[PDB]
Amino acid sequence: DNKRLLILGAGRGQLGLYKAAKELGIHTIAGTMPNAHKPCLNLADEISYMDISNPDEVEQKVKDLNLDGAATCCLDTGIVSLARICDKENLVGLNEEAAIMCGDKYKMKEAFKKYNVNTARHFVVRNENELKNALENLKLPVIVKATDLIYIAKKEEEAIDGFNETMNLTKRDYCIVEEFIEGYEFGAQAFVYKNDVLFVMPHGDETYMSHTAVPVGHYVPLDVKDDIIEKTKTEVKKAIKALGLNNCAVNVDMILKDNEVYIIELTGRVGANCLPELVEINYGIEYYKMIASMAISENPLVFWSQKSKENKAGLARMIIETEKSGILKEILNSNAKDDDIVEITFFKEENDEIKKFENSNDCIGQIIVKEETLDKCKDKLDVIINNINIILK
Repeated sequence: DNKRLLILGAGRGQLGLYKAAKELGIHTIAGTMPNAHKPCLNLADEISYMDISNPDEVEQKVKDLNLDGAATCCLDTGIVSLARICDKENLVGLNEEAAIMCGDKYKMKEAFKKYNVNTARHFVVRNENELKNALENLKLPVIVKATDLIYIAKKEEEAIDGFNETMNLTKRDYCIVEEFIEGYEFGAQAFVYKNDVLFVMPHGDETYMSHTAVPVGHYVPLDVKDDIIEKTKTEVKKAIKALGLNNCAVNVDMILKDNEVYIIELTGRVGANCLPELVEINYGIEYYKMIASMAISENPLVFWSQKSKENKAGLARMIIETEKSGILKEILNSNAKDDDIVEITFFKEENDEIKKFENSNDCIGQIIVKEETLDKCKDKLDVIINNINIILK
């Protein structure tokens, strides 16, 4: 090809886009900080040292990089900086006003009321009278929270008790009273090109509770009625347009309550934790190639037109340790070669520390499988893990 793509970020979770760009014949430039993932840097042709979370620094550093496009994936760290790169170097991608709107819940929820997108509605209250005014356009239960540094409220007596406790602790003169939506949490992937949403793919979200709920697995297909699947397609398409997202892969956090779905979060980049790999399994496509080709002002539809007519099930899980800590000797994988095993990769090596799982950086590795159904995936996955031995010495 002979085309230059700057990829913002070079962590272990971003080597798929570096690999795809190489397979396409693209000259990659790793936009990163001194210490990053070595296999990404060994895939990258160039390295440009930059803080990708600083849109102003980034804008300066790209003028002399001779780029054809720019891309980010699996993280929000450099999502605004990408948007500015595209707005100033006139490269294909999301625009900065859309990236800001996604990033700011007040601005996002303002667009969703205007464009009538299902979401947990909120009011920026300043007094006991504004609380009750806000409560007439809000369904209970509600959360009372501060913006600078939560109080769940089932009934009115817990709401004032919450507002008074919040306003004394916060440094601001205001509070946020927001609808508390409790229900089935899930996500979705989407892709927008020239203002046409190619798809909306709902997906399951497996999690591990320690401090917060850590994402530890994803799967397709989501076990819901087809009416929930179509309701998700509807709200995501509405949200994409409410916020003005375009020429980007999209990652969404949904919630299902009483046969109605709501958008919690929406970002103009692909999701992490093997979600691009589950898009690839589910449609039988090359989705990092669609991302990379779009970035460099080429047509992603070349790859979308080779999709399968069937939807295979996929399951991706992080390998974690929950009742053991130590220094690693070796990881024993006694599993046989199988085309239904998409990936088995380990992140730790001899003399690395195995930390009793608390956050995402404590993952030992990851497994990806595909099969006719999710029950066959899960059974296949249980056999894999049971043939994975982590030795501490």
